[PDB]
Amino acid sequence: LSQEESTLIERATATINSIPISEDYSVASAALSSDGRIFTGVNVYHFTGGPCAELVVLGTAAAAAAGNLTCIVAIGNENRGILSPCGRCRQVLLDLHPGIKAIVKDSDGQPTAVGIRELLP
Amino acid sequence: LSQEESTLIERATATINSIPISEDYSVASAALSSDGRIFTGVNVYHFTGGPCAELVVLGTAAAAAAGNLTCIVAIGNENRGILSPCGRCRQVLLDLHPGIKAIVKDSDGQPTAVGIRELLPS
Amino acid sequence: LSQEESTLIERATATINSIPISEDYSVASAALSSDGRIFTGVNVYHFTGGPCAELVVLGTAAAAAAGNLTCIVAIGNENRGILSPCGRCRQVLLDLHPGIKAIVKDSDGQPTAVGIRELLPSGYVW
Amino acid sequence: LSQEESTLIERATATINSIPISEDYSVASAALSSDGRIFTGVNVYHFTGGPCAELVVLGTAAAAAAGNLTCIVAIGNENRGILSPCGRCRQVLLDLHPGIKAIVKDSDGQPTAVGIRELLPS
Ligand SMILES: CN(CC[C@H](N)CC(=O)N[C@H]1C=C[C@H](n2ccc(O)nc2=O)O[C@@H]1C(=O)O)C(=N)N
Ligand SMILES: CN(CC[C@H](N)CC(=O)N[C@H]1C=C[C@H](n2ccc(O)nc2=O)O[C@@H]1C(=O)O)C(=N)N
Ligand SMILES: CN(CC[C@H](N)CC(=O)N[C@H]1C=C[C@H](n2ccc(O)nc2=O)O[C@@H]1C(=O)O)C(=N)N
Ligand SMILES: CN(CC[C@H](N)CC(=O)N[C@H]1C=C[C@H](n2ccc(O)nc2=O)O[C@@H]1C(=O)O)C(=N)N
Ligand SMILES: [Zn+2]
Ligand SMILES: [Zn+2]
Ligand SMILES: [Zn+2]
Ligand SMILES: [Zn+2]
Repeated sequence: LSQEESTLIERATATINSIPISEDYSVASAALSSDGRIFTGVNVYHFTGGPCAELVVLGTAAAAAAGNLTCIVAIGNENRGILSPCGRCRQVLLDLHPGIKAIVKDSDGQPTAVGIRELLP
Repeated sequence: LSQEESTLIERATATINSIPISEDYSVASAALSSDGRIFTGVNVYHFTGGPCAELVVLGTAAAAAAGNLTCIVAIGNENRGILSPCGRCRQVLLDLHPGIKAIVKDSDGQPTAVGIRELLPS
Repeated sequence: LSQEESTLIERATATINSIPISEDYSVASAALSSDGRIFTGVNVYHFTGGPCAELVVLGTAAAAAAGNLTCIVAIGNENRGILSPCGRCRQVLLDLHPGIKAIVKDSDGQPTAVGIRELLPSGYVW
Repeated sequence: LSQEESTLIERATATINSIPISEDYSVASAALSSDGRIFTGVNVYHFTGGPCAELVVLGTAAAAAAGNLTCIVAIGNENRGILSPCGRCRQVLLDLHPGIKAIVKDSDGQPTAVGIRELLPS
């Protein structure tokens, strides 16, 4: 990944580590816009489909007229590190930001940014 | 409404008015935390249940360690004004912020802050 | 409560008592069509918003070309009895079957059918 | 494609073709259980995440104590044929029926049954 993309990991990690330990708010996400800005968010757990952290980030970016997002990552609390977006997120990301990459762990546990279509054939 | 509650309407209105007209991003929301901070967000439309503006606000508040939220409102694009929270939002709000009020239009069309339970009556 | 409405309770109760005890599948629902038919369903728990039992009923009715539904009820496992529809279900029910009633417990814990609009005052509309 | 896989396509197709054309109810799904039954369903469109046809099938199978589902397909109205499950369905399917296959179109447009994990690659 680029150093710009590497900053997303730092930002999402700082976000989740900065809030009280919660079962409702347990994952942070950060995304990079095509114009260089970073947007963050935290998940909202609910059985009716409370948004994943990634979806909160999408709404936060949209609130800032961010336009295209080029990369996204999610980081779990309790030092869990990078978590791949769930299938719901993969679908919303493909549909609203088809040019986006997601940061996931490679075969060696190392961060890599992959095109959303690779995660949702 | 209280002065603070009125400010939520202004903030959410400014937020939705500021972004490109979109079918995907068409409602803004603003919520007040107990400490007086305001958090905003815009909906993300998706058939799988992309979050309402209110839920984006909840995640934005949580990201800032806002704690308990006391009031929330949603404002539609294209001068639609106050929109009540939908049923899913009411459930999430009740479960995560039971002390919260939502701003809705009363029977005379005037803004009123209503306890979340009163929006999910028995 | 009408005889037909009461049958919804019996049916949903039968359904939840006819499946293994599960944390994924823990509530049953039944609805009545204007054509007299009854449609059932159970919930599918998932954090991304797996459907409530009521929503599974809606898709089951739709698969049978049921048309308009007039009443719905949900019955919980662990002998919980009648469970009011959640906010999400209230919205979907109002939007897709605006004339529907939901069976809920009254003050004395007894079954009563109320109009969906009564369960969502000051509705989201534009 | 095996006999039972072709049969699921036929059952889902008959289901969607048998109901009035609707923007709310526009996709049917069918799934096979290991105990020798087939369950159908149609989608319920709603912005809060009304269930996909596949999720209606999952609740219909659950209502019948079906246990393990081994194959699923979705068929669109107006002669659209096979539709791949969306990302949310893939996630729910993986989590609740990890042994399931979904019928999708291959590169030639022909039906193929693929393990659910293949549809959510790393
Ligand atoms: C009954 N509960 C739920 C407790 C759950 N054990 C929390 C959980 O699993 N949360 C996960 C859901 C969203 C979430 N998530 C999942 C997928 C994705 O793409 N993005 C996310 O933010 O990660 C969370 C996590 O792993 O901690 C509460 N009291 N809140
Ligand atoms: C993307 N689309 C779908 C267009 C939909 N007709 C938009 C809509 O109704 N959106 C509503 C969903 C969320 C949303 N909302 C709804 C309820 C609620 O509690 N909060 C919200 O943010 O308001 C939106 C609105 O009214 O504009 C297309 N390209 N055709
Ligand atoms: C970690 N988990 C989740 C366990 C939950 N404690 C189950 C639950 O609360 N389920 C509720 C969600 C849907 C659901 N429901 C809720 C509202 C509504 O309107 N209809 C429903 O079917 O009722 C269920 C119930 O009360 O048993 C799993 N292993 N599955
Ligand atoms: C204006 N509208 C919405 C109309 C939409 N154009 C219908 C749609 O796209 N529906 C899709 C959603 C579910 C759905 N679906 C999608 C994915 C999946 O895995 N299973 C599904 O059943 O397929 C449907 C379809 O393709 O027709 C209403 N008031 N109803
Ligand atoms: Zn997700
Ligand atoms: Zn809502
Ligand atoms: Zn519900
Ligand atoms: Zn789906």
